[PDB]
Amino acid sequence: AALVAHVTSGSGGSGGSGGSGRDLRAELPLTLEEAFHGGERVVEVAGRRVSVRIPPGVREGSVIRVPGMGGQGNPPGDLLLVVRLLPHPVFRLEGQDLYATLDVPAPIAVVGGKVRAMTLEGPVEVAVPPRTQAGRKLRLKGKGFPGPAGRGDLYLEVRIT
Repeated sequence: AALVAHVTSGSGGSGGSGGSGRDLRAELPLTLEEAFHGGERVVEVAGRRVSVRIPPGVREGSVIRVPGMGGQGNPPGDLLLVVRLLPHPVFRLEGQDLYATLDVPAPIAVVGGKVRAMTLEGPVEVAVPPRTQAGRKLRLKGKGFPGPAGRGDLYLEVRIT
């Protein structure tokens, strides 16, 4: 597989009511960007190659249920993919909302210029408040993850350096 390592036992989050057949369990190193993207990636479980589309809005230790993929038959069994985000973090998904650190120079902070902040969809350009403060969260709405309230928003933790 691409990101999926292989089948394991006691993968993570042992308390998910499912199976109803054969439980397939597997862990995979996931990129932060792929936690956002949630597209079709190849899984290799017991020599079975399928294209699995895990849902956007996934995190470190997040257990993903894909029905029909575990128990191959009429009683649908699922595959619990416990993803393992890279030792590189930047974006904290809290439910539907984001927190990512924004380090701006003091010249831009005081004039209230614009800084390109890296996000999991690409580049966003945040216009910092004129004479902004370090420790603030710059709310870029419609730049969060999916959820109950539609799409969330990004809180940029300003560092006037």
